[PDB]
Amino acid sequence: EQESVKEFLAKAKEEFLKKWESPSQNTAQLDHFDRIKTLGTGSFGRVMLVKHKETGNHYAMKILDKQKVVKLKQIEHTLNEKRILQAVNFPFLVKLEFSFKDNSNLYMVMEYVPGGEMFSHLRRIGRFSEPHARFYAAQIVLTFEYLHSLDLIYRDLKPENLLIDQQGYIQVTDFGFAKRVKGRTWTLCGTPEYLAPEIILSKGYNKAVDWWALGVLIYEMAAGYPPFFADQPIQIYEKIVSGKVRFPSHFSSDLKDLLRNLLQVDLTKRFGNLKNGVNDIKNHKWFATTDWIAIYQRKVEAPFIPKFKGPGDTSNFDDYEEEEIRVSINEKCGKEFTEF
Ligand SMILES: CCNC(=O)NC[C@H]1COCc2nc3cc(F)ccc3n21
Repeated sequence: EQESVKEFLAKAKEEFLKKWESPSQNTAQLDHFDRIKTLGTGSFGRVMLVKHKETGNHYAMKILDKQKVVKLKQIEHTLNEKRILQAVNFPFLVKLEFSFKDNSNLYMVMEYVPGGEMFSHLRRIGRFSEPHARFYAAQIVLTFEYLHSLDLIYRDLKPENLLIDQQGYIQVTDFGFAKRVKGRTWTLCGTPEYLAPEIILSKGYNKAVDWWALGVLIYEMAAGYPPFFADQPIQIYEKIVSGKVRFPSHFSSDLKDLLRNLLQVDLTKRFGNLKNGVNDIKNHKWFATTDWIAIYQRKVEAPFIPKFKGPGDTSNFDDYEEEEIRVSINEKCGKEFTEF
């Protein structure tokens, strides 16, 4: 990195630490918003499109049921997610605008990104050209350079978590597994196709798992399917730990070389985790045409501009059963979520 990048990252870490040490809390409430539509769902939570009543602005509100968070043993992960999101700031990360809790739920009110998930766009077109995959990959490389310099591991890279904005740039969402780690960590988390071998083998692992996941993402963007695909998790895990991969013949030689270095089973040999860190990736011949500054400054014309009618359009997200959001008259799990 040149000194200007070093100085940028030093400032970025100072600004992160100030918010990390003194987190914002309780900056909105539920009856300040109208409920519009469910944008996505899960085991302990739900993401809703909402409209702020006074300003008219739209947001994506993630709602977690405290009792379900406790039962699924996600308390620490949920506290990590909110504490990290209120402290980070980067062009390719979805912004947290407000957060609050009530007797029943935890709420994170995020910017709403109307272009949909990368996953939908990838599945609909089949695969991305190498330049198109490279444009998105470059944004992930910069985002992981930022997060890793703050000692954060992201741990949930997959196409569903990359939203496409109006300008065709990626914004990364879902910090549910992100953690501040200055050395190793041990939790089994992540989607099967994206897990590094050291996670599957129950080892203490580090930020190298995010570089592995980038290799899986680039492969899947350029092929249309992930490199260790199989019908059941145990078979996926066997392929991941094997040390072999098959590349489509249409992949360029430079793409294959980059992917063999990201998908290196030995974490001590994996690109992103060597002495030169991220620069082995940024200087790789597959990225030779990438202007890293221009990508950061959002000056590159994107390959694809999502079609949508306005900031309240939900057409790029799919339809889910609409369930209500209840708030008990009795406080649940107050102690567990005191810091939220
Ligand atoms: C039928 C439409 N109902 C609302 O607009 N209700 C507004 C408030 C209070 O009532 C329960 C409730 N659940 C919500 C979920 C949201 F995502 C946003 C606001 C929500 N509210």
